[PDB]
Amino acid sequence: MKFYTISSKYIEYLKEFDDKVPNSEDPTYQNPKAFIGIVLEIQGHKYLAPLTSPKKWHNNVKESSLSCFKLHENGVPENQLGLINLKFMIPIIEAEVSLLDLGNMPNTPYKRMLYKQLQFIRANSDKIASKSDTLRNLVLQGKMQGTCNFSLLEEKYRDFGK
RNA sequence: AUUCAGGUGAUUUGCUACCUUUAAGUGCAGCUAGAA
Repeated sequence: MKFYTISSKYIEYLKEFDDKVPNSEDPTYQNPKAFIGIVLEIQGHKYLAPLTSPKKWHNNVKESSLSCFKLHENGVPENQLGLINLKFMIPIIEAEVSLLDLGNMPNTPYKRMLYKQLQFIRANSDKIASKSDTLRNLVLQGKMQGTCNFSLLEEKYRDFGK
């Protein structure tokens, strides 16, 4: 798994079908909204899932929740690092997506945080792929709401631009 | 941005574990000190 960004035009396109697809453009954003890399690959679809910085309501989400994978520094549980917002993962196409360039990124606190996350994610990368698969299944069966319409997105995301 | 999926313990507060391939109750607190 790796960090990605997603072209604004592609986010805009999907937003047309499901208004829950994560926002890309925002003036509060210091860095681009970062997505986490191939969280689930099934039936030809590859999903990326948006990372999100900590909010107040995060304390209430259970570790067992299918909607989020809470992130923290390896072996320092009190160093919370936001969460992978699985409920808003989206299918992608290689063309409209590009890896963060960690190689050439100047050393900033942000880059340092990126690496604390990368390690925790890599370490728990089976759990994360397993939550995703289950979350998708429940949504497709109608048992869960509040998420991206996977069934719909999976039907339209390959058209673009026609 | 998008402000908590449902379920598993002859019992179960909180968190955690577990299971959603129709399967699943572990751990630490909590309360407890009962009698074959």
